[PDB]
Amino acid sequence: VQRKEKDFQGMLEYHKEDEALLIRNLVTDLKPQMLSGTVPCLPAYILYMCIRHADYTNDDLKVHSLLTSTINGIKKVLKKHNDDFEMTSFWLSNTCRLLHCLKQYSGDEGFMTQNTAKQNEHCLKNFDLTEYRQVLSDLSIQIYQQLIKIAEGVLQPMIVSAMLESYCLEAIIRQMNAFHTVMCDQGLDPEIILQVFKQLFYMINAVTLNNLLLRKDVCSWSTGMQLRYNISQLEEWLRGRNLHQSGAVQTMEPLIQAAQLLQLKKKTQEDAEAICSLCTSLSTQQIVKILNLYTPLNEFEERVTVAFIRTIQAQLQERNDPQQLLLDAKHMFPVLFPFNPSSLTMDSIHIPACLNLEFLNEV
Repeated sequence: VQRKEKDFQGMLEYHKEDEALLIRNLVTDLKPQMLSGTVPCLPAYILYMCIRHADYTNDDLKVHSLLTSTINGIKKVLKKHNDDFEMTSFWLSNTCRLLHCLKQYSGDEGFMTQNTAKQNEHCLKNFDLTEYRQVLSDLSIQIYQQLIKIAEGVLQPMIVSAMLESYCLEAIIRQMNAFHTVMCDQGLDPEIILQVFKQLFYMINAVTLNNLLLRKDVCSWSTGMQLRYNISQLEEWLRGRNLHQSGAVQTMEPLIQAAQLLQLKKKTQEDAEAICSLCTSLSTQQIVKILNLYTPLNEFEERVTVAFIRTIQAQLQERNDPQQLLLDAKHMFPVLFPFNPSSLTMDSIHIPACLNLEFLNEV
């Protein structure tokens, strides 16, 4: 019959027999490479547009099957690419954006407060997808855990030589810059980006301090001076990238204090008092260890005396502190990925033919 002049509603329709193909071409076989320079998180937007048509047509089987198959496809891709930072970051970003869409367009007033009138026209009408959002939320946490695992594994061999000693600092920074560039390009939430680097800089803090707590060959005034300089370059890199609100600098306070301790005078009651008031982020045990390990680099200086160490120990009596000497390098900070509604209108999503998704027609 005769058709009206109909404009795009921002929905994408497909036949149920083509779902396996959709999941194949949009998830299973998708390479992040191909998607530059499209809109970032294009798969999340296409996926929501499909879910929205399923809801529009009151098709709860299509809704259930699509979501379930998407979640399974993503887990399959990530198990296959379990050492791939880019691929892992790519699906974190899209899993998050898909979850944001399902919240922002849930139809629940508590999520629709930054929504424009037209955006509200794009809300789901039939289905409450609360259980699927919970699954997507659990999934984003698991993908983030893989991302940290990958990034820490890459950084691990670089740390000791970059901070104390083979790798240079510039190599560490180049790696950090690589990680950051990928996450930005893929549209990962800046709040998640902040939490990633907080985590990685804690690992630098822990691994480097553990080396100072066990090895006399690095506990010298010279190392402390060089270490403090290296940490300052990291801080400058962080500020230059607008990552200084991440909490990353704070995670390095123990190491910073260790580097300064190595440079402080270590002879008098006054010297002892200075060390105690400065080293508020080092336990009594850690401070005493570094003082014991401390080795002058020429015969013109002596080692810290037993008397001095006992003076330190008496000044720190009021402290309980933990117990173990070393820091857990694998400590993971709890995270929160907040709801991040976008000002984007689904009404304007164009789909490249390299995705091979022409069978999806526009409603």
